[PDB]
Parts: sequence; structure tokens; C-alpha cells
Amino acid sequence: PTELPELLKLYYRRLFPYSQYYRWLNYIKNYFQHREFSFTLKDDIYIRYQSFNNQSDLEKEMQKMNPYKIDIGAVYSHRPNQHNTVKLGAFQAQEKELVFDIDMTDYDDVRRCCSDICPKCWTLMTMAIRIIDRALKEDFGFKHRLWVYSGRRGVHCWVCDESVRKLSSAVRSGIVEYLSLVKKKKVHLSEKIHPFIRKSINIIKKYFEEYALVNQDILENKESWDKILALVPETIHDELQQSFQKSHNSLQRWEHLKKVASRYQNNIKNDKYGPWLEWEIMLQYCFPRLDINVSKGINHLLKSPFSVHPKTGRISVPIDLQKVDQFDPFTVPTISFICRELDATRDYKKTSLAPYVKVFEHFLENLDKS
Ligand SMILES: [Mn+2]
Ligand SMILES: [Mn+2]
Ligand SMILES: [Zn+2]
Repeated sequence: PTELPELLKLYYRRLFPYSQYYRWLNYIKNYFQHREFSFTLKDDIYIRYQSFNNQSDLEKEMQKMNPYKIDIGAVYSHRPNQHNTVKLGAFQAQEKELVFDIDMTDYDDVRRCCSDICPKCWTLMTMAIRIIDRALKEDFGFKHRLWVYSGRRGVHCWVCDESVRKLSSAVRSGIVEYLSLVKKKKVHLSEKIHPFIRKSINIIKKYFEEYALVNQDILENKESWDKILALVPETIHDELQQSFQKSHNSLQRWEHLKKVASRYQNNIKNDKYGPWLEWEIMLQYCFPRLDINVSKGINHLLKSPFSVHPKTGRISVPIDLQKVDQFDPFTVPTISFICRELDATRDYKKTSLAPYVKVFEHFLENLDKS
């Protein structure tokens, strides 16, 4: 990172997609000029309440501070850079995108490999992306969703529909609550199954065998499978345990657990039986967890797309929804890598940053069309 200033200089000068960025945040009078940005400099010193007249101004400033990070905040009632002139109470956050922040640490207790990321546990992010995006688009009817790699151990989602940008904390909160399933045992399903639950479960089943029974190997052995047993009622404990001892592999174990869980009787006074426990286990293991604060708060700062991670060097890139399954956090272009690519290409539009910029542009055309 000692060479980060030099690299960031070249990057902010030649690679950062200023026209696309400004198309985004400019989309309403003063909407770009009332946006807060916060830059972070050396030593974790950051300034809040920056705002800019236009694209050119933004470019000059970024090229002059060459910030380590950039956060985007809310659209305010006045230019944030003038907020000190504004009378008491008058300066107020007015609008902002609905944002989600999936972070891999949220699931430490369900990974056997990392505490950090790797191939074996990124699938968690794949599932969180498909689940959340499907609910936002199909259930809420939100049309403009930008998914972004955080540069390290997770993803961000920017919901940018005009009506959404206007939503209040109470509504943002209710959306998060609509989306949340995992709160000891963290998942408890109602008897009557809502379509959100069904469709998320389906998504999870696309991956569950390979992620959980083979990558993570959750029923590999005693200390493993006892964790699963904790999530199920105690009357079926020993039958399951002995079944798991006769069994050799995680797939056998899981199959038995399904058969047995579908035979558990929820009320003595009712002959109804189903996949609830199985589903509760799958969800507790694979469903996204959602911080109410990040999404609820309207003035909340969030890492900017096309930021550079000050530790990894990786660019916060847009994720192509069409290829969720193939996104690879380990082959994300670093600032080092793309700057080096400049020597061989001798053209700035032709580094490994290009396709990500295309994902961005695409999302922009959908905003436009709207
Ligand atoms: Mn976070
Ligand atoms: Mn994060
Ligand atoms: Zn891992």
C-alpha cells in the first residue's frame, strides 16, 4: 500500500469513469449539487459534507485529494458544503437510495473455513444476491438495482428508483423486516408459507448440496452435526444422531434428517406435517442477514462504487446479475493490475476495468429508459 498514492493518482486521472458516475448521481434541480460525499485521506482522516457543482468540479477535487476512500451520502435540503450557513435544524437529509450491505462476517458462525473469504464460502454471497434481488424486483417492483462488490468481504446493493429514493426510515425498515428471516436457533417459520419464503428456499436449494454438504460438509462429523441438532427439537435428537452414526457422508446424513424432520408433529392435536425444520436449517445456514441500520438510515454513508479498497487494492466493481454465478472476488481488477495493463494496451478504455464499466453503463441505460 506504500505505492497507493501514485496508483490512485493515475487511477483518478485516467480510469475512474467520471461521465458514467455523474450520469448516475445526476439522474430534479440541484440533485447532484445537494449530494454529500465523504473522502478519506491518509491516516483514516476523512472529510464529510463535500458536494460539487458538477462533473468537472468533482473531477478536479478527486484528482487533487486522490482520496483513499469515497463514500456517497444523502441528497440534502441544501448544498452540504454550505451546511454551516444553514439555520439550526434546517439542514436535513432528504433523499437517498435504498441500500443493502451484505458482509461475510455476518455469517462466521456458519462457515468452517474463514473468519477473510475464499471460494468455499462466497456462495453465501451468491445466494444473498439472488434472494434479495429477486424480492426487490419481483415483490417490490423496484426496477433499478446496482449490485457492487465491496472490495473485500461482501456486496452492496443500491436501489435507485425515484420513489424508493424518497422512502422514509419507517418504510425502509418495513422493507428490511419483509426481507429478514434470520434473527441460538435463528429461524422460525410460520405454518402458512409466504411466497418470499418459498422462492428464497428454492434459490437456496439450487446450491445447498454443493455449498453445504460438500464445500462446508456440515454433517461431516460429531461437532459438525451436533450444531445442526441444536436447531431441531430434542425428541428426535437421538434417532437422528444414531442415524448419522450409521451414515458415512454429509449427503446421507442430510437425507435422513429430511426424512425424519418431515415426520415431526408440531401439535399433538393436528395431523399436519412438512418441511419446516429442514427449511429452518437451510435458511439459518444460507439466508442473508440484514443490518437494519444500513438500510434504515437516510443519511447513512456507504462506500462508493468504483472506490478502491485501501487494503486489498480491489476496485468496488458492479456485479453482472446475468452472471452472478460466475462472479469471482479473487479476479477482481486491482488498481495495481489495471495501471500495469496501461503499459501493454496504451489506451485507457482497454483495461480489465472495461466490462465492469459496461455493467454500469447498462444499468444507466435502464435508468434512462425509465
Ligand atoms: Mn457492513
Ligand atoms: Mn461491507
Ligand atoms: Zn471461506
